Amino acid sequence: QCDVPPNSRFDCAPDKAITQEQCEARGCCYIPAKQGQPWCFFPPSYPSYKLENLSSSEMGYTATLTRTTPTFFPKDILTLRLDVMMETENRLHFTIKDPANRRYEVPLEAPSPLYSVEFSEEPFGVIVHRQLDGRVLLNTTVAPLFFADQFLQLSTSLPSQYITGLAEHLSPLMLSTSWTRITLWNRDLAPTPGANLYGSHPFYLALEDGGSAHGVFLLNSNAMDVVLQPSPALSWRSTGGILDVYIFLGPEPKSVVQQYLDVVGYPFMPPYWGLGFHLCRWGYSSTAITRQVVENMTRAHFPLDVQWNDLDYMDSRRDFTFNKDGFRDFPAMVQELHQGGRRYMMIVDPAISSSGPAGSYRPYDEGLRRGVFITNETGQPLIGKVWPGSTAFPDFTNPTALAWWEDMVAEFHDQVPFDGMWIDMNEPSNFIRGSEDGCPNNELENPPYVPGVVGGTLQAATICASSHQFLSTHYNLHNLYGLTEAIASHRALVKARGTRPFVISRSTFAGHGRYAGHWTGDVWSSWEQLASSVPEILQFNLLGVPLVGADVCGFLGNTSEELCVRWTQLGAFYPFMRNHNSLLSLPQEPYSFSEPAQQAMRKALTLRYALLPHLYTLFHQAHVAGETVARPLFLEFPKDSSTWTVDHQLLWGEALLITPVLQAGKAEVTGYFPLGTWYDLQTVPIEEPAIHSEGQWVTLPAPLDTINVHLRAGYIIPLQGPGLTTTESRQQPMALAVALTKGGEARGELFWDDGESLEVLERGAYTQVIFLARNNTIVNELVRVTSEGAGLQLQKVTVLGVATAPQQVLSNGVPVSNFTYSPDTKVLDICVSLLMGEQFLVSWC
Ligand SMILES: C[C@H]1O[C@H](O[C@H]2[C@H](O)[C@@H](O)[C@@H](O[C@H]3[C@H](O)[C@@H](O)[C@@H](O)O[C@@H]3CO)O[C@@H]2CO)[C@H](O)[C@@H](O)[C@@H]1N[C@H]1C=C(CO)[C@@H](O)[C@H](O)[C@H]1O
Ligand SMILES: *[C@@H]1O[C@H](CO)[C@@H](O[C@@H]2O[C@H](CO)[C@@H](O[C@@H]3O[C@H](CO)[C@@H](O)[C@H](O)[C@@H]3O)[C@H](O)[C@H]2NC(C)=O)[C@H](O)[C@H]1NC(C)=O
Ligand SMILES: *[C@@H]1O[C@H](CO)[C@@H](O[C@@H]2O[C@H](CO)[C@@H](O[C@@H]3O[C@H](CO)[C@@H](O)[C@H](O)[C@@H]3O)[C@H](O)[C@H]2NC(C)=O)[C@H](O)[C@H]1NC(C)=O
Ligand SMILES: *[C@@H]1O[C@H](CO[C@@H]2O[C@@H](C)[C@@H](O)[C@@H](O)[C@@H]2O)[C@@H](O[C@@H]2O[C@H](CO)[C@@H](O)[C@H](O)[C@H]2NC(C)=O)[C@H](O)[C@H]1NC(C)=O
Ligand SMILES: *[C@@H]1O[C@H](CO[C@@H]2O[C@@H](C)[C@@H](O)[C@@H](O)[C@@H]2O)[C@@H](O[C@@H]2O[C@H](CO)[C@@H](O)[C@H](O)[C@H]2NC(C)=O)[C@H](O)[C@H]1NC(C)=O
Ligand SMILES: *[C@@H]1O[C@H](CO)[C@@H](O[C@@H]2O[C@H](CO)[C@@H](O)[C@H](O)[C@H]2NC(C)=O)[C@H](O)[C@H]1NC(C)=O
Ligand SMILES: [Cl-]
Ligand SMILES: [Cl-]
Ligand SMILES: [Cl-]
Repeated sequence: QCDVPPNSRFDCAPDKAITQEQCEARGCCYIPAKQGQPWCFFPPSYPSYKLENLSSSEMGYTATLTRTTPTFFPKDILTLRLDVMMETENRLHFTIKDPANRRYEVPLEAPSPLYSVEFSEEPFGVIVHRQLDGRVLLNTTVAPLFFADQFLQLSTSLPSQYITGLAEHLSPLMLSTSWTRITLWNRDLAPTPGANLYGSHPFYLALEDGGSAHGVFLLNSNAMDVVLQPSPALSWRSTGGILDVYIFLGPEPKSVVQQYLDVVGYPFMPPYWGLGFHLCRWGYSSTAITRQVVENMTRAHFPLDVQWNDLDYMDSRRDFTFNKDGFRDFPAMVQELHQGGRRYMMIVDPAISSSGPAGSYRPYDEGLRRGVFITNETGQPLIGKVWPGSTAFPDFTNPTALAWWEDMVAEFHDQVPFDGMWIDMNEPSNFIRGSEDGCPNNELENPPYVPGVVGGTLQAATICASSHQFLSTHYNLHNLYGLTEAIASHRALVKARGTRPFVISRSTFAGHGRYAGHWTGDVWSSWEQLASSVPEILQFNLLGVPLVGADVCGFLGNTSEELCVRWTQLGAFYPFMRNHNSLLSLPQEPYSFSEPAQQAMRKALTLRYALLPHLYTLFHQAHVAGETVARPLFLEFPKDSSTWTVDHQLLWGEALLITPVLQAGKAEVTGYFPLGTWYDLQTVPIEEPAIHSEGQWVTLPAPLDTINVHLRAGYIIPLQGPGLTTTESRQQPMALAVALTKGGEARGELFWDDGESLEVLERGAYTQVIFLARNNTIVNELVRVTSEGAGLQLQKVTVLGVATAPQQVLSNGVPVSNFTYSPDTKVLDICVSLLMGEQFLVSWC
């Protein structure tokens, strides 16, 4: 009866240390491990729920679940309702609820399915098979179902040892199944392994032998532990709500991601300028110093689209104010930035100063009047500590607070026309535990199961769990705080400006990408953290938050010149690129380094800017099709199992492989190359030539001034001329990099719109062009042409993989004025005068 293999034992004492006698009293098995793995575990016969009265409807299945014997947790809900909805051929959805009481739910908006579902009667379980190969994807029969008021546990076998997701944590892309506990409870803590961080995404993608995959999303916003076992298997442990589970069938990993984003929302489309270089630090104390940054960057030929300010601008570190010493002419500074073709961003915190005299600080006075703040047991606002001192916290689930936030934003924008919002401390972060007045002693503050959060209490670094919000207690809504503020800030920026919003958030939840982007927080200026940013940037793209990046050159401590060169090189490939720096630290602006470092840094930014039309096109695909912008090799080559554990290289879209140096003092790097031809992007003119891979590791030369970037054969990349801003670069002539397959084939595309407007796709206010190389010709296909795509000038076409030197080169039937061929690199470089919107034909022989 207790003969269960070590790796398949499920913890029967997740709540406390237990003795043999007690464990056996719980009706469990006690077998110490030989060397983590639970000593107290469930026998196959342990009491669970029983499936009764299973019935079928047009929507799917319905049943009753009954538990006869109570568990060791208080408040078992002995009678449950099961609902299974077969929503599409790719998406299966099931819920387990208490049919007698509404419980907290998260607010969110051959012809056969790829899955099949079956049920185990006793103990109850849900089994999900991939139809095509009969593989078992989900099997909840492996462990008992727990459904207590403050404890939900649902377990499943996993199809392999390869699983990714469950943000936000500092870890390899592929998670460890060796008795790993992964805690989701938003928390202000500098990124360090094994710790719950700023965001929580209860979703995972599981790979299957052969390259197929599936995803599971548990729509639950409560504090939770996700436990992984080497069998392999997984256990969801939540402290509240209900079980609301979606299964996505793929079969391709990209389709799994797309299918999940169908439920939580496709990434919002950023403004083009948002994809340029952002520069910030805590410590730009005055508008004179802030203007110097732009001056010094500009002087040194370093592009910069957006200048930022941290707390410096505010009056005594309060939102929606600016001080009259260093920032007396803040409005004029921001107006000047605009005149020059640049944008402006600044930090906003959620917490509002509550200690000023009545009537002296409108945001608080108005907020108090309209009841926008989270309240305590006695109904008064909860007061904690953040930068300005005593603070009240807005409740972004309260419609009136949404309206107040819109007003405060609009009013401040009337004074200083900022172009977006950097929203920080929105876990929400608290400098003291719970509140100035502590927290009461109840079941929400002291629950029967506390997940493995840093600090051992839900109140740590945040507000009281039993505090009141409009939709529910903070206990249920905490993981949504950041998200709700992001939603509120999204709408606020739309009303204030009338163009696409640009919101960068620290705290996030699943579905965050529909409204905002993210940066990874207070990472150290270390090689370790530079390396760790690659898996985390990829993780967030898999979770539908493509607009993500880490502070370039690091936030904490002092960076080194070498590290900042390497970080800027890799950083230029973060979909969101910002260099940010702490108050105490040494300057790390591109212009504050030696000339060789500056050159290396200038080259990185130049290449990013040249690549912007492609990057933007990738974001379009993310916005319209649930694609990822930055992706791991396995998403693109799932059937090559050697890619599965690669997370220190990244792809932009399908065709651009970036292989960064991530360690000090290296002049080479070893990267995995999937089967195919990979052309070195350094052969393309910007204002070994080819790696032929069977699917193998390749050692590449990579001196300090170099980052390896390769372009996949069979792909065409749109590029554009240089500029210190996107306002400037968007007016330049464009180019194509054409990477030919051995058979002389290639495909690519360009999306172009005004770059700022709302409802572009809905109104059809965009131009979409496809490029095709075939049989020594290059043509375009006009999928859509509008006024926005007008005047787009194509002046250069670079063809890679041209074996023999051509005797003639024609553009629309006429020999081109001049071209060059290099027999050493196989590169054909052609000068033309064409329009992306006009049908053209270029040929050679
Ligand atoms: C700026 C940053 O300050 C706060 O975090 C700091 C902690 O309060 C300090 O105690 C210290 O944390 C150390 C840990 O205690 C230690 O155990 C180890 O982990 O090393 C840590 C690093 O020294 O330093 C922390 C960072 O300086 C605050 O909690 C955090 O949220 C603040 N960061 C945000 C605030 C601003 C200012 O508006 C922005 O500049 C940042 O981008 C934000 O992320
Ligand atoms: C879903 O998970 C459950 C639990 O892991 C699996 O059911 C279990 O299957 C095992 C092995 O197939 C069963 O053990 C065997 O029982 C038979 C029947 O008496 C016996 O002839 C063998 O000697 C062996 O002991 C076990 O009874 C069964 N347990 C339960 C609770 O059902 C099931 O296989 C999984 N489903 C799928 C599709 O993988
Ligand atoms: C709910 O939140 C409110 C704040 O909105 C809390 O009110 C606070 O209550 C404490 C004492 O219960 C007050 O402390 C007192 O301060 C005065 C001086 O101002 C001092 O003379 C007293 O001896 C005492 O230290 C505190 O001032 C007050 N906060 C504010 C902003 O007025 C209330 O306690 C919270 N309720 C619960 C149950 O936590
Ligand atoms: C499982 O269902 C049976 C039958 O339920 C009835 O038929 C259903 C389709 C629906 O119309 C229900 O409203 C009906 O009650 C349950 O057995 C019945 O229990 C009721 C209430 O105690 C009792 O009045 C009847 O005599 C029973 N009828 C029969 C045929 O046995 C049973 O209780 C359900 N089990 C669970 C665990 O919910
Ligand atoms: C980050 O560096 C600052 C400054 O470092 C000093 O100045 C540099 C130009 C360089 O020459 C360094 O070697 C210097 O130490 C550090 O702040 C200094 O801290 C030291 C010792 O703790 C103190 O005696 C100095 O007065 C400080 N100088 C200034 C200008 O503030 C800071 O501690 C470093 N941080 C880390 C995490 O290493
Ligand atoms: C912008 O660049 C200027 C020019 O290098 C910097 O000005 C120098 O600052 C140092 C302090 O480290 C002084 O010792 C020099 O006298 C300054 N030179 C001049 C010509 O002013 C300035 O600090 C830079 N500003 C920023 C914000 O990076
Ligand atoms: Cl013992
Ligand atoms: Cl509720
Ligand atoms: Cl290998």
